[PDB]
Amino acid sequence: DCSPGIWQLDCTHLEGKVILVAVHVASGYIEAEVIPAETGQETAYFLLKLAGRWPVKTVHTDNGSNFTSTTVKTACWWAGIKQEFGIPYNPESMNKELKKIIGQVRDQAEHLKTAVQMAVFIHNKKRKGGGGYSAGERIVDIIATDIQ
Amino acid sequence: DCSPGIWQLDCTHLEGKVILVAVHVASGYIEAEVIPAETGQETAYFLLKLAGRWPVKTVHTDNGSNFTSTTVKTACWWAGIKQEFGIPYNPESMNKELKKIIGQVRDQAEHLKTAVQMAVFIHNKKRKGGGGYSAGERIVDIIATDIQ
Ligand SMILES: Cc1nc2ccc(Br)cc2c(-c2ccc(Cl)cc2)c1[C@H](OC(C)(C)C)C(=O)O
Ligand SMILES: Cc1nc2ccc(Br)cc2c(-c2ccc(Cl)cc2)c1[C@H](OC(C)(C)C)C(=O)O
Ligand SMILES: [As]
Ligand SMILES: [As]
Ligand SMILES: [As]
Ligand SMILES: [As]
Repeated sequence: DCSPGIWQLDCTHLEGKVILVAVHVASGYIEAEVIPAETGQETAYFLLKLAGRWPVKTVHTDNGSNFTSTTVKTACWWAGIKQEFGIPYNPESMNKELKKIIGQVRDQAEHLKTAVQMAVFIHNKKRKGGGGYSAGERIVDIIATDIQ
Repeated sequence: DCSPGIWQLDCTHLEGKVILVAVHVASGYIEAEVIPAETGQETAYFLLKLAGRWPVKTVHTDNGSNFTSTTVKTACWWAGIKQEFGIPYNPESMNKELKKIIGQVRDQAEHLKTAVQMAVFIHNKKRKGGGGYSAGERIVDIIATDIQ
């Protein structure tokens, strides 16, 4: 479906903590991290990290206020990210599933942050089996083809 | 050169802090993070995170003691990682370069951790221009081909 440089980024809450989830919209691949607080600095830093790893051209969010601080706009400026406008908003979600996966592994770990990376791993390696690729395989296929 | 599932993982120090650098040996692509201390818990957690994102089968290090705690061995156990034995050790380095890149951007950021992600970004997007791919492009080409 979508252009290969579009990501969605949102926060969810669990155990009084904050989880920042990035989804590569064309593949369903996710990167996620437990942040100590839902702040502009945390998002800017996560954006730098994400952009260093994948070719990130536009990012969408379901809370536009998330991207208004100069701190975040400076990270996008530096990394060359645009904020996406082609996905409008209805008053996905691969955020519910990652909440279901976390509950399922929650007791395998003391910290939520560990349970989260467990769930990311399971999500990205899960064979979405129809011709049955995982999201980890799909992102790589999509970005590689878009190069070659 | 190398199998597409081999990574090298090491720590370096800067500004009294610790930087954990993972290199995808076949492509030169790096992921790096500033950790508060050089501990088994930090490495296990980083391993979970790395394995959720790329198909990681073996990891090498230049300090074998790094991987001896049960904490780390449990992360590899869970993620299905083997510790690599096919790269022997002479009594790379893409660790020096990332130290050169950091110095070059150091004043663009208050925190070292920010400067580090800046340097990762520059390193991975740098056109190694001979037929002139970047490490970010090469990793994706290598893993995709190894699927298809
Ligand atoms: C705090 C912790 N302590 C441990 C102590 C001994 C052992 Br054996 C494993 C862990 C693990 C542990 C748990 C699961 C896996 Cl797969 C690997 C290590 C954790 C996990 O935290 C990290 C990964 C940050 C170290 C956790 O959240 O429970
Ligand atoms: C602490 C900090 N405060 C800021 C305050 C205002 C503005 Br405008 C930018 C920053 C940036 C800043 C610097 C560079 C870029 Cl590219 C984006 C934001 C940082 C950087 O830290 C992060 C990314 C964690 C917020 C830094 O280390 O200096
Ligand atoms: As958020
Ligand atoms: As932006
Ligand atoms: As280390
Ligand atoms: As291991």
